[PDB]
Amino acid sequence: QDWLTFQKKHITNTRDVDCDNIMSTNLFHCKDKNTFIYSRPEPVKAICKGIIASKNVLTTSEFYLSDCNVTSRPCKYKLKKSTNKFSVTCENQAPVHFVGVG
Repeated sequence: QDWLTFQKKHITNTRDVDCDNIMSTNLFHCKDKNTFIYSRPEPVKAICKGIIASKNVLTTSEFYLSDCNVTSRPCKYKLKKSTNKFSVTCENQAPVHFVGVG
């Protein structure tokens, strides 16, 4: 919804996200999936420079991604790491929602 929440939900300072821990918290509430971006915040924020009204934007650079994907056991995940481009919704020069990968 806003930059501070987007950071909470999608930015990680470790590639090795402990999914069974973090995804069970209330913020995520055992949902099926979540993508974390392993990067410092400024390169992620720069994606949206100059974009004022909401607009979806596909990154021009690739980023390290860590996905927590649920398994056949509820709220139990597999961590999958990859490098890919992604799309975010930019608003007032900051990413405010994660759209999808690739």
